[PDB]
Amino acid sequence: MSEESQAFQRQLTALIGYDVTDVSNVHDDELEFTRRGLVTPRMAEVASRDPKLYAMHPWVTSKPLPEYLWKKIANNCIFIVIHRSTTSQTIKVSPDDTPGAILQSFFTKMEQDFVLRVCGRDEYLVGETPIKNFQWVRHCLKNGEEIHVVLDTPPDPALDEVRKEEWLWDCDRKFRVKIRGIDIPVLDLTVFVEANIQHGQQVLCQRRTSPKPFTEEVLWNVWLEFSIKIKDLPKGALLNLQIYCGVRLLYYVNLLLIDHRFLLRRGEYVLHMWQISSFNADKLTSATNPDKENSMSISILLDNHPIALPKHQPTDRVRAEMPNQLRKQLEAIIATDPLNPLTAEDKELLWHFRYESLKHPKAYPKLFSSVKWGQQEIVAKTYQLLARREVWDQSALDVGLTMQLLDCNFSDENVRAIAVQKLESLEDDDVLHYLLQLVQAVKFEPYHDSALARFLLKRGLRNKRIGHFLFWFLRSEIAQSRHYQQRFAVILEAYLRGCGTAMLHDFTQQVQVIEMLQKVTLDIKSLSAEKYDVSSQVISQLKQKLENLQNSQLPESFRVPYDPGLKAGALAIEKCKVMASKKKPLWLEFKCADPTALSNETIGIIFKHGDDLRQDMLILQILRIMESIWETESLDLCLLPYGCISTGDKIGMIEIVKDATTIAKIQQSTGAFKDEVLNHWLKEKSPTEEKFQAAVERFVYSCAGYCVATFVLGIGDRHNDNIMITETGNLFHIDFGHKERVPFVLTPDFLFVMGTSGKKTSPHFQKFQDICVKAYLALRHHTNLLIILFSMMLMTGMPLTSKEDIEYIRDALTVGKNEEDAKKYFLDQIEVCRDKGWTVQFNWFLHLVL
Ligand SMILES: O=C(Nc1ccncc1)Nc1ccc(-c2nc(N3CCOCC3)c3cnn(C4CCN(C(=O)c5cccnc5)CC4)c3n2)cc1
Repeated sequence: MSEESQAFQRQLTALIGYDVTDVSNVHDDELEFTRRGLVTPRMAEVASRDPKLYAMHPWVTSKPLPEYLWKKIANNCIFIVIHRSTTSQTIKVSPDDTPGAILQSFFTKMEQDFVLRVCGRDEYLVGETPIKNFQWVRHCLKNGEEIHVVLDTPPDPALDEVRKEEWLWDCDRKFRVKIRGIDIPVLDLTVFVEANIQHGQQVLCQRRTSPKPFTEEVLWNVWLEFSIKIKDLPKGALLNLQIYCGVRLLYYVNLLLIDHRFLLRRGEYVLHMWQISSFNADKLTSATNPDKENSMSISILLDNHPIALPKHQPTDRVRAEMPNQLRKQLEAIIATDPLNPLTAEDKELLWHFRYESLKHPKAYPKLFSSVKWGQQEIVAKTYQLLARREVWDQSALDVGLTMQLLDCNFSDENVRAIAVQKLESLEDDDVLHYLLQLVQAVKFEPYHDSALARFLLKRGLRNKRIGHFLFWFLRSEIAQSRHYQQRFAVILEAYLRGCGTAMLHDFTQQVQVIEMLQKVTLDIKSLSAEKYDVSSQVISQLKQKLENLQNSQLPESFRVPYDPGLKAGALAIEKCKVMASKKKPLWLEFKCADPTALSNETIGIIFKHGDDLRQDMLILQILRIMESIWETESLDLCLLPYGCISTGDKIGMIEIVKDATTIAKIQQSTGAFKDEVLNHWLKEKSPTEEKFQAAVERFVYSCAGYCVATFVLGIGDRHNDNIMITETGNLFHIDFGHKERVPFVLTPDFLFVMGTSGKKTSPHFQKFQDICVKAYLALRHHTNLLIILFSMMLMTGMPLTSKEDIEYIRDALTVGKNEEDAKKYFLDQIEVCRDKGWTVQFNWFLHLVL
């Protein structure tokens, strides 16, 4: 009974990597209160989700086929191949044809319960969408391939079954907190404590303490009194205790003043605080350190029969005209970039004229940053403002903006909630583009249960794909983030309890696999020095240990975390080789458990341990965004954002791109380089000089995409050790752990392929200057969306600290200039790489000296 639940919770705890029943690290029931809250939205979505479509999770889009995918048209005819057993029959189809409409034309060209499954994958060509609007199809086209499909039985919705779940204002006293003392084990200095009252990163009030000698224990007993009445404390307000050294910041911890029940905080607390190895998302956490045996502590008293916060209640339609030169200043402000700080006057002006600012949704981020949140009366005037959301509600979703209201500068439930309301109108296609961000954006939420959380949860349970990646993006944080694992765990359990028995069995297999393969790598790296190269007594112990796990542990087949349609199966021991890198990665390879697989190409995975893979993920998920932004302007820069998921602490997986070789291995075929080796290698891997020319094309595109991209994200200056290229001309970076500086890697060996030397030009290189600016300006259009993604990436991924760090992308997009001053700028930079050729490429080699 409650024994088939303690084996289930035993199941769920394993899948998660955190025991959501553990209270060994909390001073209230917010995490639990939240486990309980989320039951409804789960159950609503499980309740409402359609069984057939959920099982087939058709991956479609409601976008317009780009100009370029039309030029592969073939006179309004797309050919689709079907296979029942050994059979197969091409079939002309219209792009606007549906799936149903196509079994109709097929049954009569050659008992209604057959769905077109894709050959080799668990991807389904079903439902009421033009087949031109399926992503699997738009893919085969982009890549010039052959839409293979096998007619067979619709998968059973009974497998997606789910187990039924068993389960005032007006106190004028200035607010005080008594700092009793600090206590730490192994600590000769001087040290005080700083008590900030925070709200979305701004300090409402701050009162420090008397410095004192740095011993293992330090008392004070002070009553600390702040300037701020207890009526003006805003819901979400943080009491933030920090501890400085003499000067430098060394410890922090945080406590919500208003709890989840709206009650204020009364009482005695002993808070375990986080140590520091400037803005960072771990500085905002309400979580306390769980390593109570080593971490600094702190004790404090909240005197405060209990005082509680009232949920505002809706209640001035008078209108006056606005001078010209004021509305000039308003509209000027509202136009500026997110990263533009507001002067106190810009603020008084924005707030003063708040009803005219409400008309431009683009002024919402700047305006809700103009609120004295330390002022009970202001704050309400604000609630009454968000009640007049006629224009917001009607506004076309703008994601740059929505995001902005979910970053660290906004900590007010009502604001954030309107951003989320806008997220609702996103088709699942777009949710996947931004899911990682909108999972990271949960770090800036003040309370565990939030509307953002309930949105990730709805959307994830409604579509299986999103589901899958929601699992791994969450499991990735829970495992390497002590500041947020407890919050994310409550959420992931929430999702798991509604995804179906079908996917539990699947995540159970992916995790076990990853669980073993973690093991092998560790064992294997502990035999080779960060110095040592690759031993053959090692190559014997690898194929020893895989031969082993293959001959027992690894299940017949598991789904591929970075690409879940694909089922991998049996190991290709022969191909599996530890790689040369100092951090000793595992080049792996599997056959595809799917009998209907067209090719024999294997599934190629690179288990790495030694570094945090979450920084690769963020960078990639942005490039995938840049592409979709090059699709809305009919542009395709052939990027290769390889799959790369993080699975646990400092270890994850990467996708191996078939038949691709670095630049460096191309050159070393005493650090010199030669130009012709580019082409020589291309022509050698182009059977015909026809395919050779297709290849030189990718190279112009790909090379150009990756130079714009890399320039923007400030990661252009790489070493050819870290650039690669497929046999078919496609160029792309790897390893994102990122004297004379180069804006990006455009070394003379590329130019050569473009057919140029020293200071010349050619039919390709003029093209390449052509495409680049098309691609650059295209981004400049979406400046705001990119700044806010960049900013949020630093704060939730690159321990980022500096506000000047972001003032970068500002300049790199060169804001507030016309499409000319820019196109120059860029093409100026294209040139700087010419005036430098290899000098820097050479230095990444000579570096091994300094
Ligand atoms: O680290 C990180 N993240 C990180 C996060 C946080 N903080 C630090 C680092 N992420 C990462 C690192 C490396 C790779 C990668 N992905 C490959 N793919 C095979 C083809 O589909 C694409 C992937 C290959 C193929 N080869 N490699 C290298 C092996 C080691 N290398 C050499 O031994 C070497 C040296 C000199 C000249 N040639 C080779 C250099 C070449 C690859 N590395 C991928 C991801």
